[PDB]
Amino acid sequence: RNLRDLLAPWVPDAPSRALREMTLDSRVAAAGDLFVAVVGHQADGRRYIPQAIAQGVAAIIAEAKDEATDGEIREMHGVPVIYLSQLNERLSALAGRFYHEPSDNLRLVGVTGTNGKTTTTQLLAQWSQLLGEISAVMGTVGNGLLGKVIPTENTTGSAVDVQHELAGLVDQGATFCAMEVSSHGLVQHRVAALKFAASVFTNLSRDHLDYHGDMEHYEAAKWLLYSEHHCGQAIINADDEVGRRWLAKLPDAVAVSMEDHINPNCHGRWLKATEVNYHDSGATIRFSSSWGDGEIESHLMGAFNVSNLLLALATLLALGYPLADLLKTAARLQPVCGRMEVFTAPGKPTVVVDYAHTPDALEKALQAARLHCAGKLWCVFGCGGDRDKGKRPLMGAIAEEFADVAVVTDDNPRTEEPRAIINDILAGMLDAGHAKVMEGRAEAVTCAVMQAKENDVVLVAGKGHEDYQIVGNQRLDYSDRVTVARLLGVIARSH
Repeated sequence: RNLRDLLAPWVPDAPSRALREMTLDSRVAAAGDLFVAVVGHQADGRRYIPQAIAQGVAAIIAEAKDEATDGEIREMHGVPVIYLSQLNERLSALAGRFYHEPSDNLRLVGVTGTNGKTTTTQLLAQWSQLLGEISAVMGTVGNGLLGKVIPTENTTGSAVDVQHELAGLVDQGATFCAMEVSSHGLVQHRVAALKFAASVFTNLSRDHLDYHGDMEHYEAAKWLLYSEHHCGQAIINADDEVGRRWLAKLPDAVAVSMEDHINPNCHGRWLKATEVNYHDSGATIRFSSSWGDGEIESHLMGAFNVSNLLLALATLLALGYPLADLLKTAARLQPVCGRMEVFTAPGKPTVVVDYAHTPDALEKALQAARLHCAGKLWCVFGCGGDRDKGKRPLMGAIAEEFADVAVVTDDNPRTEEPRAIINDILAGMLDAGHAKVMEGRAEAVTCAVMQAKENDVVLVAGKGHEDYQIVGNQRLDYSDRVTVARLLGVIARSH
């Protein structure tokens, strides 16, 4: 693409220059690329401009703050350097023009909410594909076409990486993409210029207050998706108190409920479960909606997953997919790795690996785990260091109440003292001494799985799909899934 044409809408005087790729990281800016230098939370990208030029980039767009006037054009070692004010907020738009508005060449669905963004986006991608689409996903478990996902460091990529990845998916033939949109991403303008066909809200509970401060600001951040973005059709979980208040602000939204919260007199379009029967790590779901009624045989475990599937269903119906065809393919939907992944082997306890790392998620995971638990329910978990300390006491209280045996261990300690984190969790229990504490996650999982009996169930929560553990500033190789698989000698049957 050409620098001149790229900036025409803001810097009509920009010099002509062919550009290959656009990047915000100098470490991967190759010869002929466009390096974008912004001020971050830890460093100033502009300080890497010398290196980028030494690497042969074709041009540079840099934040103007404290250095130049908006739209100022300079030259360094023959390389054009254009300064723009409030660059972070114009990144998505800039990347969009650069990659020729990718979100217009596939149906893009964004999903936000405290829990379930991954399962919901994966279900949307799977289902849509079974309905004749070539689908892709972007989220915590990775980005790419279904079956060809590349692991990611973030839930929602940078404003430039997102546009670049959508353009890449479009070139590969993708026609549908379900993307996880984090509250962090919304506040930081990561998806500011994307054109969503639909925007789904799963729920809101305690989490990320180390970033947002309090629940009021956390809610305001997610609300940005509906107030400040081209959100398209709104799909809202009406079982959430927050979702109900939001539905009152969005007349054309679709309300989805599992706990009888649909109000046909106030919700224009809706979908609700009328009957749900749980059995072999799956469930039979009877529902009624503005598009018609029906029965769905799901192979996902727990009530939480019934809600995620219902949200995916309402979205596809709202997007015009025929109910008849959605019902015919529902049975082929598959659960996501690291989420209510069930491991079963003869002579051994059933082990469930789940991502639940918030008070609310843990409660729902333990409640679901006990439905198929004839013996005792064990809960092996921990909390992340350098994060919301307030949720620690709440989770300890949840484990102590909903589980028969609570094994408190480490999660991702990062720079905090392992024990210190553990003490905060125990402080929320009515009786700390009743919990089995044991540092060293690998050891803890092993002890629980080995001690638990065949009719018992062990819930290993907090990590899910993660194949690493952060201790200090190092990323160590570790996976709950591999640990469990090796102990039982089998992969997840449910998956």
